[PDB]
Amino acid sequence: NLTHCRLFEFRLCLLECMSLTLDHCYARCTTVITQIHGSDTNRFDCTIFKTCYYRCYVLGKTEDHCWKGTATSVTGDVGDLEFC
Amino acid sequence: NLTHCRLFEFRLCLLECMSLTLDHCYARCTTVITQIHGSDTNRFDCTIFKTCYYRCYVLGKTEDHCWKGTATSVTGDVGDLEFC
Repeated sequence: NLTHCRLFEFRLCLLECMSLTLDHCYARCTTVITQIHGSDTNRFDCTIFKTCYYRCYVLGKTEDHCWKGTATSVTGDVGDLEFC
Repeated sequence: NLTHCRLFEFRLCLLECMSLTLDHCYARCTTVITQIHGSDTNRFDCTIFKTCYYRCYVLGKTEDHCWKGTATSVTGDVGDLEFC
């Protein structure tokens, strides 16, 4: 499960950070979320989910649909990096 | 470039954490390094390199070769995850 990843939170932080036109929002939110909730949010399978969603966005430039597709399909296993 | 990523530090922390037989060293090391140096170590390209290196390691379980192979051929572009 990706419960402890606090992924919805990262999504809101990411959208809000970019509304401020801050650089490297992906880094800032990971740091912010780590400082509050720690290692649970940096598990490699959280990283896989975030990379599927964030790659989709830098390339697809939707966010709305990139979250739908990731949250419904990507579970965090190492294999997901090449169909997501 | 990937200098701000402090990747060799992460590589040493992971090796140290694993030699102690602790679980979730990728998370713990990402976390401690975050608490110490911050968002520059969590930029999306650092995550690309870390994923190529760590994926090569869970699948093949070599480490030194996965490190050398990733260090020489991965620069952090979003397109690197196709051939790590």
